[PDB]
Amino acid sequence: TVSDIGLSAAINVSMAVAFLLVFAFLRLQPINDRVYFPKWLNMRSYLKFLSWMPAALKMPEDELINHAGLDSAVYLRIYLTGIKIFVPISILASLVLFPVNWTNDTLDSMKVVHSKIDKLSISNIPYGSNRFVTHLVMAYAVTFWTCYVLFREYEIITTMRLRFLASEKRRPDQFTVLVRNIPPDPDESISELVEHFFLVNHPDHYLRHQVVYNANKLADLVEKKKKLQNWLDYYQLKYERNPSKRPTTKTGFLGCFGSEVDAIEYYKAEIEKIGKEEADERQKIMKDPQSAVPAAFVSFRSRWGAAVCAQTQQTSNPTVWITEWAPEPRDVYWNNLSIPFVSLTVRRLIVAVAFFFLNFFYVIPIAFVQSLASLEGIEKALPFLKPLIKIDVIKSFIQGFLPGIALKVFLILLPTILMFMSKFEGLISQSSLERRSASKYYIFLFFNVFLGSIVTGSALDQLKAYIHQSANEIPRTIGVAIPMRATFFITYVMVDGWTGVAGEILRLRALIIFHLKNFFLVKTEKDREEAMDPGSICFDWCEPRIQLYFLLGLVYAVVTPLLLPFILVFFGLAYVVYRHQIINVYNQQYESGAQFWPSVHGRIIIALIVSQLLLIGLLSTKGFEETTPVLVVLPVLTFWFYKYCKNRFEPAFVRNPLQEAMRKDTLERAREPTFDLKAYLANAYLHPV
Amino acid sequence: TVSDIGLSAAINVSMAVAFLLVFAFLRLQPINDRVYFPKWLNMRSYLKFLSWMPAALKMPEDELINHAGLDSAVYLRIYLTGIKIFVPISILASLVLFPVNWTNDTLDSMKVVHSKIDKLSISNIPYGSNRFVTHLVMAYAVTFWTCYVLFREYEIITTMRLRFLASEKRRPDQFTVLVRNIPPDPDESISELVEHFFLVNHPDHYLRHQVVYNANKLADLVEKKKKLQNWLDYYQLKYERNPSKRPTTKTGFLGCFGSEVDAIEYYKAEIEKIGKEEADERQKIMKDPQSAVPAAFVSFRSRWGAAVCAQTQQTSNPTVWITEWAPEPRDVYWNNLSIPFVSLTVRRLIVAVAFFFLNFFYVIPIAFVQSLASLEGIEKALPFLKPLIKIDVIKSFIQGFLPGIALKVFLILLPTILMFMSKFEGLISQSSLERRSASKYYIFLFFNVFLGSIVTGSALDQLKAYIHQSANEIPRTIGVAIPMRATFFITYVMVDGWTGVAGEILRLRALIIFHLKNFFLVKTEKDREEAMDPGSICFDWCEPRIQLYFLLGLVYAVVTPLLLPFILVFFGLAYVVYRHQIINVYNQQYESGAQFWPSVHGRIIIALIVSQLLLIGLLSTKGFEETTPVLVVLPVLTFWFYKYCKNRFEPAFVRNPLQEAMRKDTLERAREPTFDLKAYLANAYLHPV
Repeated sequence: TVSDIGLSAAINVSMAVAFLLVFAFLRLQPINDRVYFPKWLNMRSYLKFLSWMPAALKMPEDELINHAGLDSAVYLRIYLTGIKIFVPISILASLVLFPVNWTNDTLDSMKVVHSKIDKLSISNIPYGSNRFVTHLVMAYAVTFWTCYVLFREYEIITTMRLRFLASEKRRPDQFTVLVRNIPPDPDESISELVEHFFLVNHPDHYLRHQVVYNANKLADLVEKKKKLQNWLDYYQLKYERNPSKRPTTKTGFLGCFGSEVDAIEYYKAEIEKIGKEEADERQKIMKDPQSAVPAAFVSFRSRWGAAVCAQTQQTSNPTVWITEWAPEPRDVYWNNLSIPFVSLTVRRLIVAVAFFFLNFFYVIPIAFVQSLASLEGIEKALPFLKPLIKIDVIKSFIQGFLPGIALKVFLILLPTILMFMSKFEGLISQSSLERRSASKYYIFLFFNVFLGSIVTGSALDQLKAYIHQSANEIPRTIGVAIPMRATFFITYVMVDGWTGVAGEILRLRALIIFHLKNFFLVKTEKDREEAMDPGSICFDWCEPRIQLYFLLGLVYAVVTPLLLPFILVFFGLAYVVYRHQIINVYNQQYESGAQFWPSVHGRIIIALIVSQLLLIGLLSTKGFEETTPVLVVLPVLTFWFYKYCKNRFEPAFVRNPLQEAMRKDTLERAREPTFDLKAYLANAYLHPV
Repeated sequence: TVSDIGLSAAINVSMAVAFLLVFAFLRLQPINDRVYFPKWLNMRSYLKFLSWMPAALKMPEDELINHAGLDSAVYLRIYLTGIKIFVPISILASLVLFPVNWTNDTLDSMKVVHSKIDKLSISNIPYGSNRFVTHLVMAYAVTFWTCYVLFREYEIITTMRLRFLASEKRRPDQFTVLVRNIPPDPDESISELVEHFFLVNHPDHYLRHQVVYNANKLADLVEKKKKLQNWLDYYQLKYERNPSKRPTTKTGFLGCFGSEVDAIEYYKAEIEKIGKEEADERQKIMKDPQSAVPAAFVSFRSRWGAAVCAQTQQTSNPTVWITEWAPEPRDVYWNNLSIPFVSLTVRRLIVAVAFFFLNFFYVIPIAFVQSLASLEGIEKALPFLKPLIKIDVIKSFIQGFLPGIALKVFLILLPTILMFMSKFEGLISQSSLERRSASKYYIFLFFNVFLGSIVTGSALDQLKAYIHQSANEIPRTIGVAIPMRATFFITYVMVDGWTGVAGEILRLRALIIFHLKNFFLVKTEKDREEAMDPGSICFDWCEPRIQLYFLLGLVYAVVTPLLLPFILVFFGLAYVVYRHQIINVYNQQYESGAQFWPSVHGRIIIALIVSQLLLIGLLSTKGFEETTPVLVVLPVLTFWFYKYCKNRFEPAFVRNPLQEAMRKDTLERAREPTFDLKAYLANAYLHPV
């Protein structure tokens, strides 16, 4: 009815998107498709798309790890490894698809709503003689095999991380740590009291000391200058373009009211007299004792000298001398620093409140989105066909996928606001910010996409019963309420699981930017350099995206086994596209380890628990509570295994062992007899000037 | 009815017990009352008991801490602070006692069961909209003041502990740590691989090394000899007593069949030869290579040298090289050691199963106890008065306190079995064993004394309705079910809160032992030494006892405010008696810190949460859910405060700061310039031979 027509409007677009890829692949000026390599007719129709599809899989793991994205091989464990894990799912689907072929063929009255002879293999006939037995026993293997596979998965991951841990160069991460909340100096000393403590304790050849001053007094204008340079080019570019043909007019309005811009040298004076003077004073200020926030960097002899010390509490109150692992110099978010510790709590509570209100004002969009999808049952009693368009025509009824596509439009703008809020909260490193943001986003979409959707789809479905209806008064709502929502997700997957990924290969956003930059009247001036500034930073959006699909599948796998065939079809294409885009062109620069896989486990395990707890609440209303023993002992053994893993393998992942540290230190000291480590570590964390 | 007569049978015994104390205080031979001091007529009726009652309170805190029980002043922070914390409740009880005098004096039908005009100030009249307002508002101060007081309490405790932390002598606890799960030696090396690892790392002047072999191969015969010495004396008294007057006969059955013993020298030969060779062989065994258990002791320069190292994970797998803080040499439980790590899990699961079955077979005792308490409603329809005894006489009806007293008899023997099971589980130190045992005991009595009692008191009360009864079919059970149980606790407190404590001063158990030892025909041979072997080790029993009383009071404070007057009356005498027993004679030696107070907080906070969750479940079934907003926001703040405390003050209590360590190390090094620390640390942890 709806799924039979929703597959054409998606495949017909995916093919066109894939064809344009091969079309624009053999171009001349747009070399962004392979911008990373130079860092240092039926012939082309049916035999031209295989130029990179089978070649992408020909990269062994060693070659991937030993290439760009040193810490990205573990990221490729969501698609490449995803299929493997999902394999056990397709294998068991190969056996449960027969109950689907042996439960749908049982015809009955089928009075669900109104004589709908469709896919209804879920609740054909209640009180099944010998049919629900398999439906209950399958839950065992549904968990036992996936956990057994995840066990080996986490084992392989830990082994490869430990191996890679012994094949790393000399980075300042293990050397330099960040110590904050130094006691307030008695208005006389700035650093005489800091170093005085690091010498009484284990000296370990205390290296240079860097006192962090108030960031957001000079860093503000530093960023303004980094931006005024682009604006300088935007203002200097008009003086080398307009006058090329003839000086006639300028842009003018460009935002606020006003006729047009006056001159160029006059606009260049704004960043000169008013630009230099303002920057000259604050640059003298940071070389003066105007404001010195209690924050600094500490180092030791080698990695072991800092790993053994940066793990305990120095003082006797957990509010002073907070020692953390400083990230790489490229990941330091120098802007949102020098924040007092007292406010860190407030910014965690106030900003949270504003978030809790967003959920209350973001409920009507779902209703407005879930009100134009399934016409049948809405326009039957109160409303009717409106003029200028006939709804009886199939061309009007096949538009059920329109809201599914329009939903994405109302979802790509809020992540930016969420990121801005998380930045306003204030943290230490961006590696943790990029993870907490996604963590908050997922829990936001959890109580809204899954728990917030059904609650709104049942009320809007039952409150439309006026005359020609059924009982529906007290109890006759929870029976068939979830199966009715699967029709929406079927379309959601086709509009987001197929086009959402295809829309990223073409890069419709940055491509227009490149075309615009191509009209900058520049021959070779930094053309090879500014064209590789934007990257492919999509972790914040991609990480919560896969978990939703995993949750939906794990929940509907036992209810609707007809959805598991339509999920891997896309997972494969996403995996190969990401494999293609990782090695060829990604421009990723944020590696700080792989400390995000346990976060996935503990968040899919709770997802499985949620599914098992929701299963016992629907099929247990038929008759006797004969199914409760299994659905109550399974989640117990589920968390028991989780606890076991958290005790066995988790501590070895987020911590730093001291046995391999000395082992690696011995070799790194026996290879290079010269010290030569205080040179690049002194001027490692500083400002541009 | 029952509480009016239960107070006489308890007070009349407490006075008799207190009088016997003063009687036996001025004795000559029984000097056990003041055995710790020599370690180096209306005149005596109304003016003789005040000889030690007001004097015990005249000991300042400095004198208590600077006396026997260095880590016992914090244990008295239970009765002393208890009353202080109660003071707030008491202060509140004074204001709420008027609502009690203004809610009970309003007479109504009072058809609870059968025209029982008694203390029924709980649910006299329906809502009224003029009385429950105060009952709902009082819950605020019920928690806010106690939390505010506990805040200052935990603050004072932390400060005094940190102060005491800088006034301790040189103990081997901070110096010697226990490292277990050393990798299995390759059948060639015993200790050559230990020092090999500790010399590549931070040397820190690695002190002597002790390899722990299989404990339960020599420890067995060591204990058999320590016991055979007592048996040797028990066999020598046979020759020192019977031949004194005349040799006539000897012992007989003595547990097993047989006429009588044969001779003395023949019984003394058992210890030697067969018992001598056995010990001779295994003593040679421990000196030779037979079984080298992977466990040893590690030391460093000073306390700081070991505190900074014994806090992280050495290896990369959290199953090898487990480093723990070794207790004092007197607390080392050498018997239950050398246990493999693989079994530690099994012993934690199997022994647990056997425990979970005990709860299923320990349910009928409660039912038998609550079968003869309130004969009113039990002997009314099916049973009647039995011959040879008339129940209509008050002398027979006043026996309601008999089961309350008999319950204690069925409760003093199971703690020993629990202790034996906890020992069989296997741990490292006794300081943790003595705490986990009490921890298990409390959770055992929690689901049985409180949750297991009411469930069994309601069923047995509702299943006795045959003819002259009321509805009692579907809903008519939760109305008045908890108020009916208060009568049982009123008697429980008088039979255990008054006599249980008084029964400890006289020491009816060890006193008989002393009288028997007095007939050993010994003039001065170690009489001053063997008479001080038994101590006053009652922490395992006393710690769970107070929490039950606290829980009952905190739960009934809002329901039945008539119980709070009858709890402090005893807490005061318990406190003074414990002060007396701590100052004069306690003979305890298990001090290993004070890391047990947070365990109390986190276990009374959950108790308060349980009370607040049980209140919303009884009075919210009357009508509208107008009380749910308060009873749902209060426990949230309760958890908000608990987490805040856990974040703020808890880490500073269980851990060892590195700031004060160096401070104390500087002084301890500046006072004694000589090293002189390898002497007493070498032969610090060894066997008797």
